[PDB]
Amino acid sequence: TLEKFVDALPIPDTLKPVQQSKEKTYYEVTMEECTHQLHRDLPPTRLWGYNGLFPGPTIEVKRNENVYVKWMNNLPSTHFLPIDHTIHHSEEPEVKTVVHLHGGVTPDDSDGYPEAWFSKDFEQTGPYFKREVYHYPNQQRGAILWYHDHAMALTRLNVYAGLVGAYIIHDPKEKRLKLPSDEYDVPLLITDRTINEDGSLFYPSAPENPSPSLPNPSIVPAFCGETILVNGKVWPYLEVEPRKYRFRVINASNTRTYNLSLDNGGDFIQIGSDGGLLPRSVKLNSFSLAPAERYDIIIDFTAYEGESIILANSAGCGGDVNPETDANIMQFRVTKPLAQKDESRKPKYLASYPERIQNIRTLKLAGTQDEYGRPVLLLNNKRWHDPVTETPKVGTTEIWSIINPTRGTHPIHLHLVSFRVLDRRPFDIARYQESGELSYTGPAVPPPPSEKGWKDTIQAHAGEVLRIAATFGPYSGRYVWCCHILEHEDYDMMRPMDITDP
Ligand SMILES: [Cu+2]
Ligand SMILES: [Cu+2]
Repeated sequence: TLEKFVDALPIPDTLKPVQQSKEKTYYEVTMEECTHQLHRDLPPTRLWGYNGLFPGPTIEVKRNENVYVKWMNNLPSTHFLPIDHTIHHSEEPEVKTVVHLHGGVTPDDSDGYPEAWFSKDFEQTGPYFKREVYHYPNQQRGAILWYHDHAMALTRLNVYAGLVGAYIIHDPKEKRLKLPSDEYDVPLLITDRTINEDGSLFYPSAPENPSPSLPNPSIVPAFCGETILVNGKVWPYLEVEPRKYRFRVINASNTRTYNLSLDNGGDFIQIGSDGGLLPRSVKLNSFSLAPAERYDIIIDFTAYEGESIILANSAGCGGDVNPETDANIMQFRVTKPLAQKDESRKPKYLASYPERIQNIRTLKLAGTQDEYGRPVLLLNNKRWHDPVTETPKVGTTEIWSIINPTRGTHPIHLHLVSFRVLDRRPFDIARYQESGELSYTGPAVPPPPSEKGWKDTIQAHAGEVLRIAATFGPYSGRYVWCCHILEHEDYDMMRPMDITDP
């Protein structure tokens, strides 16, 4: 149905501070119901948005800028998407919110803990709530971060509703690299959605072929949207100048993984991963992008003046990709006149490369089944509410060995830290399931170049052990690690992570 490439790509405006001095920058962001048209041929869609915008405003900060954001809830008391009351037990408000700055090196009470939620005007607050005004010291590498809702049992719904936005940390020490900047540095927040004829968002209230005993609504274990949006617009086009652009590619989708290419066979240059600039730039013809991953890339349109180039997708969601729909992301049109000379660069040398092993943690990804027969996905056999087990000591380095005996990939995220990827190694799934015994079926494989820098969300593929290494700090406190497939996260593939200080 919806005609591709008829609406221009929105570029969210950069948020202006309410107050700013040399010592402190203070922002206010209020979650509001709002209405926006997502495609030329759709009626406007009721959404929830940060400052009533979808996506939310892009926040731009400097490394070490002392930033505060008062994230406020001015949402209705009843949700518009289907709440499953059976997935969590503790009366509480139906609509609960909390903002997680994904990738932030953030004090624990500003990290957006799932039980630090709040209702409208903070009238009711969860048992881990401490503060209204979140503090982001930004003492971390320049990078693409993003912010999104993280409320207990509601994350998949609140994010789907529209509560996502970009947050960019600029390190002045990188300015000398002359990477494309300003108008030539564009975030691309990719979100798949299913939209009804009347313009309303569709989110399933049950899996296919439910029983009458099955809760209604019921959580589903995965969501694949019919349409692809970039920056809140269905299959948009972007007019570009014939020169180099930097794009901050963010997968803000609930479940869907992308595998991106350019339909002319042209290359990307990757310059950065979740945790900042790679040590060296990486020429790529394609890349996978699972939920919450970011690729910081340069696309050089210099030789392509007048051309239309599709950012294409080869990964299916619930089936093979459809050439007419989800195989398309957006269309670049190289038809904008040059505003000035391209004085940007695509340097090879970007940053220095990524220490004692304190602990090695072996962690399994697996599910159980509930009383209604639905899968409940768990991190190392535990529910969210079980006593904490992942308890690294502050200032120490650990290796985490993530065993995935399930049928699909899980994008695992650690809060607070970024980590290095050591290797992946295939193992005998049936043996592991039958006995707990890990028997490798092949040699360990080091990460691709794209994963030789710093990561915070990482694909743990089926039938493999993935090893990562992280140094836990600089802060101690109560954080989280989770699978970022939101349908998994909410039931119940998330755990507390305590970074302890003796
Ligand atoms: Cu996240
Ligand atoms: Cu998962």
